[PDB]
Amino acid sequence: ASPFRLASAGEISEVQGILRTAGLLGPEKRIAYLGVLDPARGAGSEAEDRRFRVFIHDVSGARPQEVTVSVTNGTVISAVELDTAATGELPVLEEEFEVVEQLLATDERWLKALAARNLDVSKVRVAPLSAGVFEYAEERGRRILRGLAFVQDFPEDSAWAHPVDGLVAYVDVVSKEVTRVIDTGVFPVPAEHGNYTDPELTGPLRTTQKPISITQPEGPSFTVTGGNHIEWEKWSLDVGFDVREGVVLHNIAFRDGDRLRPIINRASIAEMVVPYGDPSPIRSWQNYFDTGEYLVGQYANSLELGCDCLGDITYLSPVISDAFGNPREIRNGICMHEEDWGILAKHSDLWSGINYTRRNRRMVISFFTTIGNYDYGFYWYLYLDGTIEFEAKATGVVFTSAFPEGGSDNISQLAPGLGAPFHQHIFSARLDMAIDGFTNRVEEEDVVRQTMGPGNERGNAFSRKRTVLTRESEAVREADARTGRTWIISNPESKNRLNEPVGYKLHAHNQPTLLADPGSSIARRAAFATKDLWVTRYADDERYPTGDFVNQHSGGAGLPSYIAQDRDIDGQDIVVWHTFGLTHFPRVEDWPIMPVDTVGFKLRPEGFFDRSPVLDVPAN
Amino acid sequence: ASPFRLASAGEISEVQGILRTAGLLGPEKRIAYLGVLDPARGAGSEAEDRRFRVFIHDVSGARPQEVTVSVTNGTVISAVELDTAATGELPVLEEEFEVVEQLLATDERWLKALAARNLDVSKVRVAPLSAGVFEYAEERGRRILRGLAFVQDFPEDSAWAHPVDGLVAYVDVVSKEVTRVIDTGVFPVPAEHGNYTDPELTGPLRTTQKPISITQPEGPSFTVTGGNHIEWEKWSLDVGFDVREGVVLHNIAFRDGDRLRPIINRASIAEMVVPYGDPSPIRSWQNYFDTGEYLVGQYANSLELGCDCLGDITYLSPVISDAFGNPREIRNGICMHEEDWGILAKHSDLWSGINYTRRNRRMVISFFTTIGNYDYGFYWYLYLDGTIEFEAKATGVVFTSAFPEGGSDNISQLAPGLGAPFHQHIFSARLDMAIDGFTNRVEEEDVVRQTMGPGNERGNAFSRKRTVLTRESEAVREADARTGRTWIISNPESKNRLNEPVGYKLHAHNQPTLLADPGSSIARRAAFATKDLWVTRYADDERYPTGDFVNQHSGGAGLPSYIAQDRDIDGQDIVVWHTFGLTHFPRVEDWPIMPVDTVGFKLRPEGFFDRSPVLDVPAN
Ligand SMILES: [Cu+2]
Ligand SMILES: [Cu+2]
Ligand code: NA
Repeated sequence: ASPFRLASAGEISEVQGILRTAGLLGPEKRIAYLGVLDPARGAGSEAEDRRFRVFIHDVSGARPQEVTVSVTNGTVISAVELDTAATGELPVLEEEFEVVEQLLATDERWLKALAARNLDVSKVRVAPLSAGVFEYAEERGRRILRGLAFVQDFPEDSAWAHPVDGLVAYVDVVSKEVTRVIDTGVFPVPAEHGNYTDPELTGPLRTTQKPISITQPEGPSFTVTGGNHIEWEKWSLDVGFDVREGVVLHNIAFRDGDRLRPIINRASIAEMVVPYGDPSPIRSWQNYFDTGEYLVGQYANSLELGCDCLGDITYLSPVISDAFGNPREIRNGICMHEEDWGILAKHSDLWSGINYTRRNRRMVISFFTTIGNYDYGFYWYLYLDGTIEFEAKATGVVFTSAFPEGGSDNISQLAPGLGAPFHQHIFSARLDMAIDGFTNRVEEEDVVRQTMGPGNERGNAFSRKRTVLTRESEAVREADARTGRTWIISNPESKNRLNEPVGYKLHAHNQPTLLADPGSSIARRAAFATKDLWVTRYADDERYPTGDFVNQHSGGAGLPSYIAQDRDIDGQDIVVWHTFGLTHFPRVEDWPIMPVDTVGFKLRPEGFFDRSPVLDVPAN
Repeated sequence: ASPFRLASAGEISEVQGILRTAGLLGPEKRIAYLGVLDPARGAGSEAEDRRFRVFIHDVSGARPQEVTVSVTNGTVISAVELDTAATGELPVLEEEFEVVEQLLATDERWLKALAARNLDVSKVRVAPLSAGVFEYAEERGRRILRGLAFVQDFPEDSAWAHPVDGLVAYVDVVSKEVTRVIDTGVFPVPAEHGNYTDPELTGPLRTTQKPISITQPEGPSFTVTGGNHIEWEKWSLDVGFDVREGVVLHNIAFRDGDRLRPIINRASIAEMVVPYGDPSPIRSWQNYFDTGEYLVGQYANSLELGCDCLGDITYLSPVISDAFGNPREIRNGICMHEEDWGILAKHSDLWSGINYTRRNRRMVISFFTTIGNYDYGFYWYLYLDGTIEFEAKATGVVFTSAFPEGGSDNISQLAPGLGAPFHQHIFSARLDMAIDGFTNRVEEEDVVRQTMGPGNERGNAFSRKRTVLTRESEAVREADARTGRTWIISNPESKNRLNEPVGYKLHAHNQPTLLADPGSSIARRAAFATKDLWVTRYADDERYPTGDFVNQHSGGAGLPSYIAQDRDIDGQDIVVWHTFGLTHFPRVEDWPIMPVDTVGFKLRPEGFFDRSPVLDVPAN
């Protein structure tokens, strides 16, 4: 019944049938993206119209189309032809990955480059990577992938251990032609294997780890109704899934007495970019927009009980479309469970004689995706005390290169002759805020130091200052760890019992933002990543910080063009966009497979409640 | 056997007997501090000499003494008379705390102040707080406590809800004299109760929480030998306990194949200061040095199974001295357990077809202390991948005041008429480093941005730079979150297989440091707290960043005096001192009892190993 329910296999089948009968899904067509549209703004929305947005690619070279269909009425609502030289190319298709290696294997220039290195072409894997926009005028309007080569010594070998440096190729995946093959010189192919399951490398496995058993003998404390509606320890929310963004949280609300109080209307990771900082022409174009270009939801892992998710686990199995419109289930793609989280509150009072201890816990909603060599876990946490937290976990295998003789200022050495270029992993969280309703505002809070003098004779005083962000042109903010800078989202029309606006405080990790030169292509295409915080006025079509079609878009789409409207955000329906990321100088310990590193952010109540909201937690 | 074993009840009894026999522990003497001395630098050394350091107070006014005793040989090694007006007073005795409320209850100035407020003296509790050093000349060379008053309506009432603002008294606890009573005016005593176990405030307790069962059917994976030596998943260490510092970690080392490789010789929280930022004369002197003035180990809680520590727990019960030299056991004062810690490493490889997942775990060593209204948990974590982490958890009841009718820039309102002054909680971690041995150096590492141009034509390159700190005068460093600043401790004489020096990287949280004006009393006494990182050359007597005698001591001791020696620290026996803290602007949700907030730091290997150290972790 809920408009926020996960797409079903039947809905996707009906979308396929509607497109085919409309003539929009012939044999040269591919679905590059399909997803359900959220309901438009309207608190009296009663008639359910479930609609899907579809991007349709054409493998024969015709212009692609953006289509909106209504599965409820069985109709096409609109179909627009796209001019990709203007507004960007469609996301990369899974079937285009294989094309790159196959086309190169018959190209005379590629084979000559391999022959000079004495590499058997049957052992050379090609990583198919997004192209970006650089100096090559012939690429405008064409779907290009760029290929970098790795040697696989045998079928189970880790090819990442054996990069073929000094060589790159560009491929038109529609006309199926190799546009350029660039050979800048011969580098030795690193010879050590990186096979982390080979006993010769691992040594004898440890026998010292004893089991940890985590069970819930009465079942979990949360309930799941309607397929994806969660109720847990006064929290209420809907868990969505979109093939582009992955797990999306809707309608995050907290039951305060007899009142269901909204907090966040929609929470998602709306983009993530991985820019590389190696100036070699072999790699200086390399920037992954994992969300915008590749679609992180379509590569979600099936998560195995006891290994990926430990404890009393409830799974969701989202359904997505394949390239032809057939439904495909991601079995066990989302894990949900509660976890003990240590002490919540504790005090032993001398005067009253009362000793008080309570334990904390958190609800975990997670999924894991694999894009080539990297694997990312996305974790949303709800805590008893009203805190909301997001954490990204980065693991997998680092992207490699040769390590040049003489060293490098932009590449780490991991093994003899094996390098790992410096890079970042930068995320954008899109938080469509709804603190006690939709009339919200953002304040920047800095610590204020005070000078010793009159009214501060001992020089001990300090204070804080809050600055209201009233218009989009002033709502592009930077972190300042030194002044303890945070941002508060409040509702100026909803007061707590002390007559103060209710609010939530955003605590950032204050990691470095995008390091590339401001005049670079990546800085223009990933402009969101240059600043820590953006606030926009809500609009239906402003979904991603990089725009709708990120692949080979020349730049400026998304947040810089939204902000340019300079709209009122002082007590309005607003969206907070938080940039946060990891700067990765690879270390020897990251090889041959990388231990998890993490980054994230959290939101804590700030006068949202009239007192601590966990006074009714029992002792157990 | 082990020179790092915990003090035994027998050793403490023997110290008492030795001091008695020497004429140093008659009826008028009190032990203010007693602790074991670490072995001096030198392998083997004096076969076994257990030495104890004792601070002896005299309740008749005679000068106190510092005494060193050898329990092994039954001898006093040295005894020196202290000039406390010069070098500082001894730590506060537990028995002096009770004196303050009793003396004030018979002082006619105090009674007049309470009668003016219509308060019954039998219901007024006095918080006895350390005095610091301010403008009062009569306090030099005397042991002073200052008292702030709270009303307790009935014996089980939380007095913190009812501060009596506008009133403070100073007490000489040796001569039993009230020196000053300062009354700046009547404030209403806030009337709402703060009794977090009263059903009228909590409402009905939740029935929704289902049990989480954490068990270890085969027992834990660590072994405890010699009372306090831990071996766990390649880690080796000794867990010490000192009445001033609390839990101290010794000889942290990692078994890498056939070699036991040192990492940290001694790790402790060597000071903690809590400065208040309210310029009211009633509170502008308020600064707690919980470690140096109060001794946090003395107030460690007994931790109860299932509430404080959950899972398969191994306890230590350290022994301390009371004020007469009798041994006192802190039953179950230290918890030790291992915890699941999610995914360690994960990759699903398209080309090889191998899917790989491993789980992480950590070893936890913790204790909890209660000082008046505040309770602090101290947590040390060891991870499978070589990471070492410290976390402090702050909870308890916030210190209160009246909330002035015209508002305040330095106090938060928590309830009608009830305020909570702004303050910080700042920690100093002392890390006596031993990365692969004692020849170490510290490098500061910053991200380096590069401009677009020749050799960086696409403007994507970025780099890093390392600066060796070669002498103490240049080793006082500040955080810079914007440039991703970290510090690496390396050993230039011990290289990994790539011929790079082995190292560990310190990751700070980059929270604000001390906010007080640099000319204030607290900035001089807590000078360590004004900078994020200090490095000194190791010396036996440089134990605490504030010096040996913090109570009522002006500046002149501690870290600024140590670094003035400008010693060589480039490949030497060095000590890292890291400042980190929380800046607390109390929120309504912190009342009537505060949910845990946290701060800490971590150290991760940086080319210490020749590849990932967790390749031999099994799948289970
Ligand atoms: Cu990385
Ligand atoms: Cu606090
Ligand atoms: Na050292």
